[PDB]
Amino acid sequence: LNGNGSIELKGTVEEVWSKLMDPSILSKCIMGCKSLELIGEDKYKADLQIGIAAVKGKYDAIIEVTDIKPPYHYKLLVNGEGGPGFVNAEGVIDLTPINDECTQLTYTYSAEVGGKVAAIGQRMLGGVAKLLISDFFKKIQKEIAKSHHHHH
Repeated sequence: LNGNGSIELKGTVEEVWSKLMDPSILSKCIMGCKSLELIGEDKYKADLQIGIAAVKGKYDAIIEVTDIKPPYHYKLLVNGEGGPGFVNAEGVIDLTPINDECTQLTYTYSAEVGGKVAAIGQRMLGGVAKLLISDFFKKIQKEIAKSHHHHH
């Protein structure tokens, strides 16, 4: 599973970077996320209860933020595992100012998915990942507000 995409967001690069680096805000914007516990340097443990039928399940995920270059670039390493199977993933995120008021976020990711859940299909795969990414960027846009091309 490989994808990339981008989102235009309402806020400056700095406005976006401070949401993306705030673990209380992330916990709230990751779907199914009950808690994000710091367990290391730029390393969290997420307790995920995911209700989406096609992938429904409880998963534990290790999420490491690396290559951190504020306020415009980072990498993510994700190791998630549960009853329905497992996910090893890396992604890269870049923030680009498109003007004074507006930021373009792009990303690239790469995921090995295993277990019974792997069988559902690449395309469907696919759609769940786009759904998780869109829903995350949706809630981030909301928390920013207070203060989407996806290719598979």
